[PDB]
Amino acid sequence: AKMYEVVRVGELGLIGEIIRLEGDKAVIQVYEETAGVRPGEPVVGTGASLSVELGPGLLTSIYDGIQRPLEVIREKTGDFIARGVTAPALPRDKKWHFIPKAKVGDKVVGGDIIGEVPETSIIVHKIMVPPGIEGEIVEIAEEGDYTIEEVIAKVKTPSGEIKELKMYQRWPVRVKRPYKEKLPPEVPLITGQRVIDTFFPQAKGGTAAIPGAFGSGKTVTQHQLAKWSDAQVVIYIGCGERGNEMTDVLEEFPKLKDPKTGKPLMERTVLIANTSNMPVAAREASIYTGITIAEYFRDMGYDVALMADSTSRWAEALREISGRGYPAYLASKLAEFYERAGRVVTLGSDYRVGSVSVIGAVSPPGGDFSEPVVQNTLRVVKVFWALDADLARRRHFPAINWLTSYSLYVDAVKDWWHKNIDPEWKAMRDKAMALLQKESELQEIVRIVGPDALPERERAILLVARMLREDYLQQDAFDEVDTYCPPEKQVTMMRVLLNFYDKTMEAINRGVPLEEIAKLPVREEIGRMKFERDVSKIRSLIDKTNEQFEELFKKYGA
Repeated sequence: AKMYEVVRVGELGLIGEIIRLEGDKAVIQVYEETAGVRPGEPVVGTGASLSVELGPGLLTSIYDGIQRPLEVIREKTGDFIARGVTAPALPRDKKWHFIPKAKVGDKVVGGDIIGEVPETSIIVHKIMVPPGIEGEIVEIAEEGDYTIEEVIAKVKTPSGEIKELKMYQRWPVRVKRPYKEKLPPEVPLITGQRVIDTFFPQAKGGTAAIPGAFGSGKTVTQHQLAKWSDAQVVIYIGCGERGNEMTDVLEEFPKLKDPKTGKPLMERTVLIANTSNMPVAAREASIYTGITIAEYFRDMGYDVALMADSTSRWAEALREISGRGYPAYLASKLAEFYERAGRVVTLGSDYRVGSVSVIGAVSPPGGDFSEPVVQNTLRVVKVFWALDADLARRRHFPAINWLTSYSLYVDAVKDWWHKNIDPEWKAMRDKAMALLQKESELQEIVRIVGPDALPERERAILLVARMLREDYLQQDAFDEVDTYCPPEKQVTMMRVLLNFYDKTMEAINRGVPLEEIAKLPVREEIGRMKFERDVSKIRSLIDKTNEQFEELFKKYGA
């Protein structure tokens, strides 16, 4: 009997005589397991690999799990149903402006950039020698307009073999794109969101997760990350977790502006879509397709952000087996996916660095986690931003719980902050975090015994922790200034707050009543500094704080 592990649509897991797992569209099957063409049930093998096309055409595109383009059908009750159609990944009709960057006689290796194509108004697409090709450029195209199938260069290998190069290349999605070296985490992916960059930093090339649960301001946070992180290119996977998602992706996504250029965000984005309507095999393949495309852009020397929010549609690619699916293996590959994240010295003759940072949504079963998509080789994820519904209901925005979130990149990125931005960055965050932890402990004790017997010193810690939460952790994504917080602004707002802490504890020491400090006028300016775009005006709050505390030391014995 045929196990019909999929409905006859767009891909299936084929298990052969002696070799397990391959895939097709019609009945002709591209294969991971090498095979000997013509097993049981009329199945004929092919060239080989499940692969993607990489060249001009990727940007602004929407694909399914195996890089076949759109085709949509109209309304319903979800109202936009989409499916992957057998057509070409990169348009064969369009003319691209090719600019040569190499010349006849140049020696080249894989990764070398031999030309450039302005693909969109945002991104210059770098044309690269495919991995494993090297030798002498014996022929190269003149500046001009060409379709993707046109040969733009010829390379003679050391054998004398002549290789024909196009503006695009193919790569098997299940094989990591090669590079020279994976560099240790070091440079932060700057999100411009205070709580993240300060307390739970992402490294360029790092791995982060958020809860996939709707609400808590997830789509706001995902939108903020996609548009503000200092990655040049975004690869987004999902689009199918709710009924209306595809609808919003077709109507609204072309409207979104890259705030850094004023141009459409789609002009540095590639979308991969996973839906209930699509074959279970394509959705399994989707993450590999996405990360291969991400790697391909890092190879050019770009920082890229691979963002996935498709847990339920991806996870429901769960399937029946009989024979042996695979116990200590179902999370071993998810590991190999996350393992493909990294900042690397890329292939090429020039020293060149690119990265893929991964931000993935994680949804166990519903609310509380157990074992589903949670805690196998968990330490594969180094950052967790714990979007928290309770915080959302208290209207604390970005609803990131600062007690259950973590980052293992704090020490990895501190040196970049110390030498480029502020020598005290790490000392200041640790100090602020200790205050938040103390506040939490105090709030729990108070819950029990009441707030009435609180000494001044503890009331002061509570006052300043509250200022940290309101003036620093809370950030307004909808505000034209506070939508992004530059690194220099982040450290300056922190110094203002921590200097206010220092002066508060000092004042209390010299017998200044806390009610006097709570009403210090500068406090309300500290409450609004996130809205101030001029960082020098924010810095001037340090002296203004100092001065006002002086007038307090005067109104008292000091």
